[PDB]
Amino acid sequence: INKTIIKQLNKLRSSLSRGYNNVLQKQEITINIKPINKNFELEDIHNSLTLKNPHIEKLEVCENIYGINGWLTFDLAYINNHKDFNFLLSPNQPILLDIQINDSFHHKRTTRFIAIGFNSNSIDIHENGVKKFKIQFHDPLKALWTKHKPSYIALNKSLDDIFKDNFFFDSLFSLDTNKSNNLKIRIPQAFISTVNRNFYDFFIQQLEQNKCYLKYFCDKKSGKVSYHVVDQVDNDLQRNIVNSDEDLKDKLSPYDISCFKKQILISNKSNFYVKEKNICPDVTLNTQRKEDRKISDTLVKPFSSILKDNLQSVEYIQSNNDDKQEIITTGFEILLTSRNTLPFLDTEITLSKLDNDQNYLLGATDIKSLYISQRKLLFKRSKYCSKQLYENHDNSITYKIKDYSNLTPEYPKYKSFSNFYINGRITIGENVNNDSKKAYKFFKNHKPEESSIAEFQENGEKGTSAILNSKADILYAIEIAKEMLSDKSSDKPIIYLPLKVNINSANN
Amino acid sequence: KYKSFSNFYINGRITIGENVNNDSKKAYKFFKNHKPEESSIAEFQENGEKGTSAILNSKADILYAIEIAKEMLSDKSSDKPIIYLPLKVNINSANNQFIPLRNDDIILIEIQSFTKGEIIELISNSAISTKKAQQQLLQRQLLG
Amino acid sequence: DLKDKLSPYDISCFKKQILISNKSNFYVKEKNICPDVTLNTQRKEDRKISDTLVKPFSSILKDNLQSVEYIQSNNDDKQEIITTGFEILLTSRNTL
Amino acid sequence: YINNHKDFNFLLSPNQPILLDIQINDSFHHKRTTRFIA
Repeated sequence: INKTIIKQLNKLRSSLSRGYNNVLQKQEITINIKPINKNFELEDIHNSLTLKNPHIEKLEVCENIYGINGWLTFDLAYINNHKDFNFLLSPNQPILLDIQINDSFHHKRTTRFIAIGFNSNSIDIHENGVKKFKIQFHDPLKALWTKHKPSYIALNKSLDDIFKDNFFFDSLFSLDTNKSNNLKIRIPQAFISTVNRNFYDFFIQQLEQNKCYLKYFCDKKSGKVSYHVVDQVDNDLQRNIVNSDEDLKDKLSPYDISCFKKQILISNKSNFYVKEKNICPDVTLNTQRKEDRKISDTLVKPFSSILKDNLQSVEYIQSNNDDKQEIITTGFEILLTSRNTLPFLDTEITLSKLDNDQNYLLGATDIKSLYISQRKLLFKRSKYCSKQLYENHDNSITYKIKDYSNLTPEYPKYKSFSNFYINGRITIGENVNNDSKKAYKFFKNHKPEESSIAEFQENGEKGTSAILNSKADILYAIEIAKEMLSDKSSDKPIIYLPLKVNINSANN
Repeated sequence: KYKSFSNFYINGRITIGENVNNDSKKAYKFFKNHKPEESSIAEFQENGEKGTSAILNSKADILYAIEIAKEMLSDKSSDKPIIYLPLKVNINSANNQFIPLRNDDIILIEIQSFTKGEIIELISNSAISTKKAQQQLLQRQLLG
Repeated sequence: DLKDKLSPYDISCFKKQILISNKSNFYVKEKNICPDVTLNTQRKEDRKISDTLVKPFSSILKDNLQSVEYIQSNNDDKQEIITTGFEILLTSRNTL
Repeated sequence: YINNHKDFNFLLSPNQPILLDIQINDSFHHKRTTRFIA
């Protein structure tokens, strides 16, 4: 020559108890484990824990473009030895995890992982001479910066100097900030505040608003984690993200038919958006107040008589403009469950293209080249190999596909920070006189320069002696409690700040 | 189940009439009953207060007149946007002082609930200098 | 029959002998900060652990601010740095 | 199955409003009805 073929995958998946998988010649999974010391370097015990023909029950690996999260369950035996003592009987010990995978089919395909797990207040070991273990996964820059919460003030520092002066990890990996140059623009004042949140979540948030990219990457030969922060996707990424294996074909070969399970959609391009009319309720702005927001895209119809208003907080400050955003529409998402790592296709998350020659997907007839944006790896040790190795593996892989034309960065959930309070003086000069003991002086342009209350005073105000909207760009000088800086403070802490005139006042 | 809403901020003027005079440029006037009608600070003044010149509990049902940024209405606005609002007298004051809110000042207004507006801060002045603060040091009121 | 000391009749009554966390050797520094103009002492001081023989990390800080209101700023809410303990779960089929 | 315009434009796009008219008969010696519009 359809239940003869439809039930055939069931007894195939029932024979996954003991693994009966075509066309895998051999699949082994390796885990190295190292300790990480007091000062973030490496030690020895093959001089480690290393893994083989598995003790492992079940490991779970997902990938974003930036992160790796999941679980690990393996076995050891038995009590008692120093090789197993000091690692997993103490929390907060950082642990490198080096995972390599070969897949022999007439060729081999590799995937390699470097991840850090450590944790407070939770270690998990189950028993009944046989011991279980559990370990969570994080990519290295996350898990180290997760348990790190400082808050201080910086002056005249570009952003990449802030990250390179909080990063103390050189026997582990590096981060490469030499291509962005949005982050190398110097800001006159800087307010780090990990009040109730994570510095890693601070690290994403200001990286979010500049609208940059992150990429996680490992050398397969040999392991070096190296991030990248790029404003675009260029040739200078793809000089580095060429996959270091071969038989690297594209275009969805007809050997994929033997390896799928489910071909699942999430949303697609619509033709119906909701209007989003901006509103800035502001007496004394002599323009339109209602204007529309702007879509990135066209050929999409609006609805009728349904609005999404977008107000703004109107404080005493001279009201600025305009936080130019878009109206974020949908994309094109395909989940693909398959039983093996696919033959003849590049299942490595590059920021490249993958052509669409055919229509065996749900897909769309219009859409050209695509790319990959996730993985999942539920691995299960087979039931048979969990008997003799208990007396003396399965695979399931998904993928996230998006449109290459709809390429955008991806960011995880985090916390927007919370405010906090600071008390401070006002001074003007330093060697201040005595008949000039208590005067007042206003400063121009983030510099100690005598400004005026003139000169700003927009065209309804030239002039009586009356300020409307209590204008910004007039600065005070404020001494701080000095201990909110770095220890390398070759500075005098003076934060310039704008003015509420209406503190010691009336309107009179 | 649903969501109880959250507050938000609105900035607005004060006017009294429309074709306002020039010796009547900056005065103050209080309005009665959700209508443009000259009220008094008398007449409300419950029975412990008739009378010295002292308001306890800063009574409601005394209304200001406040122009809004006009674009917070429908497109069918055959109206002039003037939300009447109650009074904090204690803004430009002490317990000694009495400076009522004149016209043509710009004012923070929360909307604390459905049909509860209040007045918090002031965003304007009428007396500053325009010189470099090495030649003048002005400290003053203005009056009437 | 109130004995102690884990008699050898317990072997007939266990199912699983499960750990939760233990004493580490690695704590995170927690440097106190009171941002206060006109306190003429140190503003940064460390917090104090209850215990010793535990190594710190390096170049990782947990700041601990304080709300600074108009009040004469007091001191110091003398707390500790709460470490881990030693936890054993013991599933058994009878009262031991 | 794949592919036809009757199934194309409905369920391959979000934010398309969709009326759902559900009717139920229940024959027992009589019938009882319930009807839904959603």
